[PDB]
Amino acid sequence: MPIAVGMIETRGFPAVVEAADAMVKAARVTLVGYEKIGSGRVTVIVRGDVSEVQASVAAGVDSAKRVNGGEVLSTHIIARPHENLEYVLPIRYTEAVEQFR
Amino acid sequence: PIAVGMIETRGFPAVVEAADAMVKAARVTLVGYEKIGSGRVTVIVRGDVSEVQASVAAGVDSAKRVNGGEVLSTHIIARPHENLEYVLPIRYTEAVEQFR
Amino acid sequence: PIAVGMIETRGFPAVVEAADAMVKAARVTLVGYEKIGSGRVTVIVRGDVSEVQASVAAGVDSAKRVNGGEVLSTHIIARPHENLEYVLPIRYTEAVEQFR
Amino acid sequence: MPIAVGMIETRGFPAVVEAADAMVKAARVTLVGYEKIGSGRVTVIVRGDVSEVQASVAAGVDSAKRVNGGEVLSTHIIARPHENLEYVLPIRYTEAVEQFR
Amino acid sequence: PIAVGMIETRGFPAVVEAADAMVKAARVTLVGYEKIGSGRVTVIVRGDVSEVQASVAAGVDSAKRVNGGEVLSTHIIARPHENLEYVLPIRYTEAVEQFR
Amino acid sequence: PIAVGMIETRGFPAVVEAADAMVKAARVTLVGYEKIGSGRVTVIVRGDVSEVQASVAAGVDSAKRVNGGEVLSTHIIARPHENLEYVLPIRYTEAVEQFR
Amino acid sequence: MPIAVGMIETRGFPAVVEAADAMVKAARVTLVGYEKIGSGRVTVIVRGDVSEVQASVAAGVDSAKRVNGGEVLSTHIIARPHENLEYVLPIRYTEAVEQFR
Amino acid sequence: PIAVGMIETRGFPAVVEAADAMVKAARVTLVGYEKIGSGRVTVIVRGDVSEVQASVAAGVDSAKRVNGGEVLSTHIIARPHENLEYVLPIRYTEAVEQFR
Amino acid sequence: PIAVGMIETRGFPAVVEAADAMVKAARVTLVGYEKIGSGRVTVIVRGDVSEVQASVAAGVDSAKRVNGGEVLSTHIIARPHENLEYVLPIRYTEAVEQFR
Amino acid sequence: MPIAVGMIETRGFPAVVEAADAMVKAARVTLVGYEKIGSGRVTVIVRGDVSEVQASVAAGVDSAKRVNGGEVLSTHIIARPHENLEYVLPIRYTEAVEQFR
Amino acid sequence: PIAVGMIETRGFPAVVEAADAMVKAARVTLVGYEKIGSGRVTVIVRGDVSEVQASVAAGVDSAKRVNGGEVLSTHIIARPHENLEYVLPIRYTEAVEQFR
Amino acid sequence: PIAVGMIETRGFPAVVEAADAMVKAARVTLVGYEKIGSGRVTVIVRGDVSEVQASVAAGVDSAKRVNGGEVLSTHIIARPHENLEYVLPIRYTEAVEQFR
Ligand SMILES: [Cl-]
Ligand SMILES: [Cl-]
Ligand SMILES: [Cl-]
Ligand SMILES: [Cl-]
Ligand SMILES: [Cl-]
Ligand SMILES: [Cl-]
Ligand SMILES: [Cl-]
Ligand SMILES: [Cl-]
Repeated sequence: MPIAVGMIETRGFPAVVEAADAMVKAARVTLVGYEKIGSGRVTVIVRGDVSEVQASVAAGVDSAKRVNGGEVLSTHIIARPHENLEYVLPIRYTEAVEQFR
Repeated sequence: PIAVGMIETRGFPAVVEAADAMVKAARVTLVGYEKIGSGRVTVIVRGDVSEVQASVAAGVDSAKRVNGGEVLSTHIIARPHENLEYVLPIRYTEAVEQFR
Repeated sequence: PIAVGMIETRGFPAVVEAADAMVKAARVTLVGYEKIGSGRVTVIVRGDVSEVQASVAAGVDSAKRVNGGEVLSTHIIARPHENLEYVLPIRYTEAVEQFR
Repeated sequence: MPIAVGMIETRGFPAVVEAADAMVKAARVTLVGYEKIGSGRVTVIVRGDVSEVQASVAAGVDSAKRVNGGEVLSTHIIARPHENLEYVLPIRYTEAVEQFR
Repeated sequence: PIAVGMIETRGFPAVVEAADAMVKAARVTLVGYEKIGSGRVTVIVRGDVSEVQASVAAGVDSAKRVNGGEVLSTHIIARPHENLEYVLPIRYTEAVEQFR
Repeated sequence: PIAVGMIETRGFPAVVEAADAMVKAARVTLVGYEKIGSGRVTVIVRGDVSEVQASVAAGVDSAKRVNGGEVLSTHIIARPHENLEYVLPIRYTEAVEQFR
Repeated sequence: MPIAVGMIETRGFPAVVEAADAMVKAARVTLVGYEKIGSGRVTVIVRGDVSEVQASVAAGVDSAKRVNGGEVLSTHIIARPHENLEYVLPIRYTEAVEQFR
Repeated sequence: PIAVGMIETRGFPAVVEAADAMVKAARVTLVGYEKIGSGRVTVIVRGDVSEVQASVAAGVDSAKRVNGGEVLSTHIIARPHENLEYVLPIRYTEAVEQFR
Repeated sequence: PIAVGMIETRGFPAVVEAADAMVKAARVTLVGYEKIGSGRVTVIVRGDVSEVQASVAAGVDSAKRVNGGEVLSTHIIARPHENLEYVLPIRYTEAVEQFR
Repeated sequence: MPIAVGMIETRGFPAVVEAADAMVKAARVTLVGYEKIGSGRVTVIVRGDVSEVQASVAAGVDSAKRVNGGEVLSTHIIARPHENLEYVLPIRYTEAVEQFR
Repeated sequence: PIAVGMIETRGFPAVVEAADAMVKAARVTLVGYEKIGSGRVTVIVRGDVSEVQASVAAGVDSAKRVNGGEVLSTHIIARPHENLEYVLPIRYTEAVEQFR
Repeated sequence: PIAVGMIETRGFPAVVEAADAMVKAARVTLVGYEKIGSGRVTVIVRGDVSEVQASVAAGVDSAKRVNGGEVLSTHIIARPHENLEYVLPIRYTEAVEQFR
């Protein structure tokens, strides 16, 4: 069975930490990633079963909006990401977080 | 349970004040400083939730009176999930273990 | 003749979708991910020119359908000059060479 | 005895260098730091007795404002900074400037 | 004397097309790629002043066929001072020596 | 007593012209090139105060003639405090010693 | 359940690669590590069930000794390594080899 | 007072055994691993002096029975001077704070 | 099934000759150069088992004729386990893909 | 008054740590440095008044010889080291150890 | 075709003298300096095979006027295989291109 | 004409003495400190050839008088070729340029 990727991007760092906490609390997913691209835009990346990933992104968005100064910019889930993406984009598991799989 | 508190400012002097005020107001440790572009910097403290509540409150109150810059966003997570510390820069460092 | 295709987005989730759509839509290899600041990110693919065309069209389409998605620029070069690969990040990496 | 911290943030590099120059010329403070948070915002940090830091920050803000294209964004002085700050924020002495103490 | 030619774009795909068009139009070597933020990216060529002149003209024209590209500034220096090679990223690299 | 001159531009081609104009206009050494985000880039020269004044004037003049050229700020310090050397990037490098 | 560690140290690189090859061919262990302490001494580290590690270390020492110029210096297996060791010594799984577990 | 204990071996497998045996024999934390050439590696533990005494003793006893290599040198400092930790690699790391 | 061949020498000139002798003698790609101290250096080739056997023989032969040349060890693995790629430096690099 | 440099070189690391502890305990000197040059040769470097440095090197040698497996290779004190040496050789103070001056 | 010439010494001063003597004797470029342990250091020149031959001979002779020097091995490859440039440190660097 | 002088020792305390003696005995600048493994370290000075001679003689003499001192090799090159400074660590650094 495949490993979905879910992503929440926020403007502001405290919002992105709450997004991540809410995601890993709401469903059986692993936080693998935190990406900065400039202009205040930060993305947290989780992996898991497609439906847990759905459950976690919904939770994260709800909670990140209730952060004081919290702004959500974009979200997306990919149920079955192409194998090529792991080797280029920072969406991959690390050994640090492998205990959470 | 070890809480995390965060104050994000516009500008560097405001964030240093946010940090100073946090650690003076309650028994919390300053563990981190994060830059995300657009002049946005966040200072991160850890400690018991009632102490983190007390310090974010003093940090905001003080950082807003800084000549220039602005408090942009703040948040307290009272019982953060294990997983967060292995990805996000909210973890203790050895340099600040002396302050627990 | 290895064509190059690029989709630039404002925002990261949308660039990751563009990448996924591009490699799913045709026989292209995703070789790159480039950040130039200001929320602007570009994913770069390599392959037969007709494949690159199909992939960049699918990628642009899917990326716009992302919640909060913004495509900023896109382009295909059918016959990139050899000098470009030693300066600009459009070259194959060893990690993705299994995907030719 | 307590070593205060003083900070002038400018939009633009030339003005931050002049702020730094005038700070160390105006009083007994060591320039310890130069901090880039991006988006054109640069901060210079001095350390010294609180009364000396106050005088130097005043000179720096005045001279920086007089730079061709000079722009001062924020300033702030902490008289008695908490010890914890130096191990996280770049407000600390470096060995290269210990000489100027 | 080796002239320097520069084209600064907003957006990455536009700078890659500018690069390609420069080296395809004239006997010039693309030596570098500089990011300075605000989405501003410059591609740098070296060669004869007349060849650099033709390459900059092709680059500026070709950049305007890119959807979402914009050329922000350009410049040629016919006889750059030697001091510049050592401070500014306008120098040949070994990776592109084969293109002289 | 070694002066320091700075021209800050918005855009890279224009900073490279400021640098060329400066070193050709008077007896100064270009020591540095500083990037601070938002397209803001500074070229830094060292020399005799009068040489540095001549060169900063020449530099501003020429940068303003770059297509898309923009000068944001300029300054000369005739006699910088020794402390500045060790914190700010205004120092000679070995690669440019050759040019004093 | 406990993941044993197995180590073969050789004098010479080609022999360490063959030790590694034969270890993972002889039993259900993951090669996790390659450690240079200098002076020609290189160690390869496998992880797995203690009975599998024993069989793989035996195969590796035999095949390495049969290398042209092969030289085995030391070997050792720890059945139940203390958890603290992985955070200091390079005996830990990496993400690139998690696949072979 | 926090003691430091050290066992130096010839060879890597012997040192890993030295480390394993130390942490199992008494309440000590493994903080470090040092390589100095000539096949010489040292494992460093911290803890109370009576616990460090107990663990260096078990570490030596076990590491010497390793097939190949040799225990080369050992030492316990019961109350090491502050200064040592800022120069020598005997200090706790954050990765091993969990083991105090 | 891609074999791996290794010649280890004592001395650098001799390892560079082993490498040349190997790539010229048969259809293999030189992928690596490994240093492990005490003057011990290995050159690593990849190819068909029979090509790699031809080339290792050629390499040893030639290295032994270098003035001061010394071959310390050699080995071929016809069908290396996939796990080895990810731990040991026997993998193709992008810079030598050109040569398969 | 000038800052002497004292040095103890040992074969083996536990000996070099004891050398350093004994030096800073015996006299008013600062440990600034630890240098590895290969072949098991490691040097600890202290700074202080010429006579405290003398007192500390004598203490360090005595103690390093009583280390189990302890071997001392070379020592030297320079009362008044040329200013050029700080900028090339690793004998200089660091900010970490400046609290001990 | 660019030949490669190597001289490996024990000791550093002997390798510096070998280097100097090579470039003074013949039309060759010193491109590199390789340390492999055991006090073994190799200096690498490139040029015409006949010029590399003369430089190696001068290097070996001049090395024997150095007190405490010893030449350990030497070798010339007249026509190195292209694959070698990309693995082994025998390639020109930009810093020495001016000496071709 | 900037001569180069080198003293190589087995052991570090002796190399530091050699350096100190060299710069005290004549008008030379200590520019380098080189490690090639195996306990071998070299200090490099630059200056007038007659100065370098005086300094290397004083350095060799003093280094031998160090408790446990061993000089391994020494050499002076009066007129080092220009190519050597871009490859070998014999060049002035900015940090020591105040000592010309
Ligand atoms: Cl913003
Ligand atoms: Cl704002
Ligand atoms: Cl944006
Ligand atoms: Cl701005
Ligand atoms: Cl050996
Ligand atoms: Cl032994
Ligand atoms: Cl030894
Ligand atoms: Cl030795």
